Amino acid sequence: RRMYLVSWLNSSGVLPNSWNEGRGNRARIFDLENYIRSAEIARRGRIDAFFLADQPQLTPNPKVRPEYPFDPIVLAAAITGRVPDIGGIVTASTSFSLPYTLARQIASVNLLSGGRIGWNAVTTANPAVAANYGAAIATHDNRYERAEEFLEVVHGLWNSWKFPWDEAIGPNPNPFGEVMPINHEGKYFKVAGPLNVPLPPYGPPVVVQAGGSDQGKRLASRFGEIIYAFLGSKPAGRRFVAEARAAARAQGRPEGSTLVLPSFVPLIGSTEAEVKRLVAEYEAGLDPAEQRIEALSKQLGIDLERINVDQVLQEKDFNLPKESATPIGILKSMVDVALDEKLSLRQLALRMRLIAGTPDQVADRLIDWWQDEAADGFVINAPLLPDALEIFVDQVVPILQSRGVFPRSYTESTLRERLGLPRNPLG
Amino acid sequence: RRMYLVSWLNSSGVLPNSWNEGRGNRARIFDLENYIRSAEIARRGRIDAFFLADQPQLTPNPKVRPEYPFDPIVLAAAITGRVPDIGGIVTASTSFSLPYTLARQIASVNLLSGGRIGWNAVTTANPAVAANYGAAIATHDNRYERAEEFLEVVHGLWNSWKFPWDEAIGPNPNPFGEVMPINHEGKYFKVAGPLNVPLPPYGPPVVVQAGGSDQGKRLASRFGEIIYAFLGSKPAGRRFVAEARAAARAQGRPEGSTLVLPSFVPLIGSTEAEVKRLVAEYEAGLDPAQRIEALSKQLVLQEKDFNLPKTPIGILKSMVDVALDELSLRQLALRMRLIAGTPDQVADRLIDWWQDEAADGFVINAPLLPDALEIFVDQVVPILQSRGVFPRSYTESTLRERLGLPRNPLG
Repeated sequence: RRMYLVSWLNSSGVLPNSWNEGRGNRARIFDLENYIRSAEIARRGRIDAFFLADQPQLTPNPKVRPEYPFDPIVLAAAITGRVPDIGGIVTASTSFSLPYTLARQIASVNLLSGGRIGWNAVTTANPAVAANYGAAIATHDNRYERAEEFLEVVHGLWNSWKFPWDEAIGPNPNPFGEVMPINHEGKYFKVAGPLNVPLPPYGPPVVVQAGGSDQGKRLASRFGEIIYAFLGSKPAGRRFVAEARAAARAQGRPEGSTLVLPSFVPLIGSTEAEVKRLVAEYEAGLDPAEQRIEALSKQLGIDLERINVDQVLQEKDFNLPKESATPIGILKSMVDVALDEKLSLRQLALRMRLIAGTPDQVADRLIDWWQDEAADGFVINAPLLPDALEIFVDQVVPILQSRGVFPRSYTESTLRERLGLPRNPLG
Repeated sequence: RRMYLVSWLNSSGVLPNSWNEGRGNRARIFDLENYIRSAEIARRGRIDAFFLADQPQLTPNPKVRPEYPFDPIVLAAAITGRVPDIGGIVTASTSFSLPYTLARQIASVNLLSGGRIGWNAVTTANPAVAANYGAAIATHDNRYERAEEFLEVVHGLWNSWKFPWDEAIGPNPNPFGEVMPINHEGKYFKVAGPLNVPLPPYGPPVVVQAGGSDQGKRLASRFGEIIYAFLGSKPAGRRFVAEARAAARAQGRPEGSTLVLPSFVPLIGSTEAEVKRLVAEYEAGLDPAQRIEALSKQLVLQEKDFNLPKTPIGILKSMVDVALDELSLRQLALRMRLIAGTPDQVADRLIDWWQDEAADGFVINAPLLPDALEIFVDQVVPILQSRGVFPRSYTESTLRERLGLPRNPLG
């Protein structure tokens, strides 16, 4: 067993002003070489795959870099056309996609890249997205019922053309191999098939899922092979992994069917000086930390007249509001984090946003989670691309490799095999 | 004025058994490198763009290699990520696409490649395609009604985000530039926009039209910057070109905004004798099956065999006229596609049609890829260049500027 790592690759970085950082050319998020540079950095680190989030809408907030400057399937095709080895995971919606088109486009990019592309299958709740397709958002339950049928159609399409890879030269009375339509007709979709992209011999594209709701957890137990998770408390991390594995097995899926990867933003400086400086820069890009810290203490009911912002918080210090404009589950997660990690309020305010530390501190935290099975690996969401991913790959990865928990080489050429997943995840 | 050239790049070649020819590995059509090699051959010859045909269906006819092994947008993105300079034209259907997604994918692959990607906007008549989308084929009329609304949506979307390419570094209170929804509502589509891909400083993706019907020519007069046409005879071609330029002018488009590219299949031999050898070989080639069985459906031969269905009847009867004034079905299909000769013969025919303005350029449809395109690039292109009608270098880096089209094609 070893740790898996995936690197967000969108746009200029996760921080909203990131496109004015580094060399400060906002137009680099529209340049393929901007993404080649980042993917080649991840490749040098042996990162298992890059990841592209996506929503088909523009949010032209002058203070926030656009997160989705390109269609992710197109971007992942151009990247992997150029950069070998590294996998890629692309987001596309089950709400506003045609299943035959999506099946065919993910299957094409997977096959064309040598088996390196997975699909983060999401549902759409953003009404700006739905308006670009002439629709409104469906309820939570219909979203997921549609997604479930969409995933059945897509898996059916992937399996509908089994081309004879071992009999592709010379006489063959059946050179197309096994071709079988799906003749699907359900509540949401009618699709005959077959797909015109053949199943590879190493299996279908890897399917990724992200969503903590019970309906999301159900979709994941049926179709998700990688699940992205919130980096909340380590105990809630272990709980979430155990419940993911149990839900998958309960559906009859093979053991080793599911990896859980908590996602987080590293703020890595080579020393405390640099860490303290970087944290000051990040906070100077936010409303005053005196403002932010008082905001947090109210949300958690911490009385800052009796409690210093630097003292280790205790259970008795919290008075969570019964109802609030902030979901109770978030508040309770913050309490679990503060108690599990023995934090002050000032520390908690930062820890909920990002993981600041030296390379050794980050590696120690990653290894701590990974070995206690609060994670099978992690999604690294660099605050600035490529610069902060370069720091992670140059200074954290080699620690992980010395520690014996992360590979120095690409020893599998397909994503499904690199991840140790079943060749036939549904059968 | 100079001649343009586009190379068809699908699968193993235009011929149905082409995946068994060459070195005979049928699985090469599923390998990115198969396409890299043909695109680099085309790039070495300064071909203006490769071209990808497409339909979203699989026909497992054991005699006919699969034409569409990959979604062409994905394939074009992969090729242009690896191969510089050469343009690319990808086919996607207005009948079974969502306009916002298609607008975004074409704009994305175009901008990612440095402006090298155009879109062949087509309709779908194949009932197997419609069945993969849970639908029945629409009437010809409705197909082009939907197409024309689709094209207006896509063009509005491409224009809906004008990022300030000149002010992307340093203080700017308006870093996104001009953003506007299209708020479109028509018969087929309701789309708000804006698109989340910005319009490039060099203009939107090139749009290609192929519809020969009367509704096809209307659509091309508004949106066709390239027209793929079947041109039977040189005078018919001259008339088609002159009519297409006039119809574009009438829609208020700039002068020099229209390119008409007929396609042909090259057959190149060193001697008249080898040309006969090769014409006989190709003659046994596409017999007897989606291209061949479709004209026998839309249609030695005699005046009694035909039953022209109640594509314009003019083209149909023009073909009946050619078969009667010479031809079998296996001889007529040959006649309709082939330009067979020595390198100098082939170059001369191409130059003849182009200097008389029967054509602005041509689509090269190689029987076997990459082999036959490699022959064309190695032996015909150099003749075209020394005659002075085809460039020796890539002097523009975007397809729009390479084709000499206007920066804002609508007006």
